[PDB]
Amino acid sequence: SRPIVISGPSGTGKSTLLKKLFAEYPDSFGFSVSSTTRTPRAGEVNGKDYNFVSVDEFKSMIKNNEFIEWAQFSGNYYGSTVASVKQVSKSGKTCILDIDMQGVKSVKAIPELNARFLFIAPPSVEDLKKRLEGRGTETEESINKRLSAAQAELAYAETGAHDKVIVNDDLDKAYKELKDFIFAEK
Ligand SMILES: Nc1nc2c(ncn2[C@@H]2O[C@H](COP(=O)(O)O)[C@@H](O)[C@H]2O)c(=O)[nH]1
Repeated sequence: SRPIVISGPSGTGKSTLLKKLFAEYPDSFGFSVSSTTRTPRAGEVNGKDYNFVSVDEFKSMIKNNEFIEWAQFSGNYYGSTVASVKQVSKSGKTCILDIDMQGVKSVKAIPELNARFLFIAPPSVEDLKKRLEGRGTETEESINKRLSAAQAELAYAETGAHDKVIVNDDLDKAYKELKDFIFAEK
């Protein structure tokens, strides 16, 4: 069917929502596997979480027009390829794209994808901050940066860019809303 673009700040539980969806409907949805130049992280699997590629290969991909969209984040490259999206869609599954607000804006200007847009918001920026500080892995400076980005995305969502906004203040309720949205059909 029409692909679904899901976006939202990291720390909102969005990865969990997708995990539940792929378990319950593994034959209905396919995940767009992004290409990235960043270093893999524990548990990540090449070809599943991401297509981890070199900088040379990423530059090559750009030059050969292999992307639907691409961006940099923290000095590394990320992008959605034409290939991954067609192998899934071709496959007969509904393609889900997990990309940031730059990606959303890019796909919006591709009328032919006819994508649907869903944004997963945090219950508040103050709660997002707590979660981020609660993990112990980032600096003061990186959290300020992520909070500014989250604020930007919340502001963009108020222009009505997304088909639906879901506030994830409970995993199972957001999961509900997610299903109601997706299976609305179009
Ligand atoms: N535009 C774009 N953003 C992406 C893509 N893949 C991942 N991102 C994003 O880049 C950020 C960093 O992802 P991480 O490195 O944490 O996996 C997140 O905002 C995430 O949504 C993609 O293919 N395109």
